[PDB]
Amino acid sequence: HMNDRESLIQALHHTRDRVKDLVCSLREDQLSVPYHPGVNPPVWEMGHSTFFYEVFVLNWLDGTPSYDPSMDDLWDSFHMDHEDRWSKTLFPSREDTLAYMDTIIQRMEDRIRNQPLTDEALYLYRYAIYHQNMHVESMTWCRQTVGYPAPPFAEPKGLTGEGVDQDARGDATIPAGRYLIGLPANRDSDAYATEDFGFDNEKPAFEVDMPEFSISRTLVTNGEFQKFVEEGGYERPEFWSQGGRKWLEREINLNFGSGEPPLMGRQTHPFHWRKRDGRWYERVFDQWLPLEPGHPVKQISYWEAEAFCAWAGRRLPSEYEWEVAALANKPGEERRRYPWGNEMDPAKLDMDQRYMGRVPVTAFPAGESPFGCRQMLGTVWEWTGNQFMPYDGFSVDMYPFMSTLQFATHKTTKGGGCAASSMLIRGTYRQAYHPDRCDVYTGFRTCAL
Ligand SMILES: N[C@@H](Cc1c[nH]c[nH+]1)C(=O)O
Ligand SMILES: [Fe+3]
Ligand code: NA
Repeated sequence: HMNDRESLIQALHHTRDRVKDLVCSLREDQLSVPYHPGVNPPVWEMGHSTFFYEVFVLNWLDGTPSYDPSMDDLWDSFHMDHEDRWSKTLFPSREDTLAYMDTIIQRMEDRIRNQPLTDEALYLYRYAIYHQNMHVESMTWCRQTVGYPAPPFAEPKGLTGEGVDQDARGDATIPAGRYLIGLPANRDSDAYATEDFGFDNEKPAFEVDMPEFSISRTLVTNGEFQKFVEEGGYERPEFWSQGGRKWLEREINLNFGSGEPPLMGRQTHPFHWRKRDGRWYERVFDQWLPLEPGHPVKQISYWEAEAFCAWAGRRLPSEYEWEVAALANKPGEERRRYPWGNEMDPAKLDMDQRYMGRVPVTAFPAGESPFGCRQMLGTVWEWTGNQFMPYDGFSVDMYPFMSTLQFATHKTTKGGGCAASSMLIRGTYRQAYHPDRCDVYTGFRTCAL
């Protein structure tokens, strides 16, 4: 699991190598990426994700000073502003920043090893490693947005071998009743650092009288979404909401990521789609691969999903509806953090930056939920209808900006993404994304009206 020095130390090394492979694989000319509201300079993410260790572990527990105190405000995500991260005068070189990382990674490992494994240190150990892995995803989707080559550790072609399409397709009517949502608060549990670990957005736990509903056991596929495109949905202003219709009227460079000159216009299909000689294609980092039909529709907005749900007479689930259909945890019963149980097998889901969402929607049957819903935890951040809002009883974490900057404006997505790492995923997990975003690995399944 994640209660072992070994597991932590292995996770720390896996993460550092992920970051290292992400930044060294780039050419010096590529380290300064094209500006985009959702991307960040990769060397900065390496430094920033390393500073978190110094702040919320090394200095937090031992008072250890910073490696270079001069950068203690330039690595901070709250203090530093997005546009000023593309400086090349304020920030050290990829070579010097790599040393900074490797030094702090060693300091981290040394403390994990040569200092007591208090529940406090464990909670902080995991929080920090996870935060770096949250940036492994950011750096990975930066490459997709700016059109850089795929990360070395990735297999973006996807599960081509297990290309399949079982009869699992269908909605699962879920039994009504009282279900348990979320994780216990850290003060109310002596396992806050172990079996009850979660971020502030997942706490405090609560119960819900849930009416029965039917949710598709399968994610919406490229082919299913194709019909909505072919039927002119993006031009039918009826299936789109007020914000959806405003999002439809945006004028954006539809050629961002493509090495082709800027082309300003309105979106008529998923941003990363393009029809070539009648065949639908999809940009996969530096290549335009054919859009396989049984693969999930990915990198689409909440409005694109909203419109599809209306055009299909279906609905988006709520995040509570989602969690009960994923873990089916009921108050007083034994609970599970994963739809398959409480032990994590990286093989039961498309995560850890590998198949990159190009998996048959009806794959990973071992990660099936109690209700038969497949590929819930992972593949693509599934849009929900609820707005990211604090659970009643919210308490900020030691990192108080984990959720407080993304309330109301953002929508709750659940599950996990091809670019997100498996050590941090949980059914209770909540990831906020702005509903206008098409740069993140988002998808959706549909409920029944
Ligand atoms: N809530 C923050 C958490 C985070 C910090 N760094 C990366 N991610 C976010 O989703 O962006
Ligand atoms: Fe961060
Ligand atoms: Na998912």
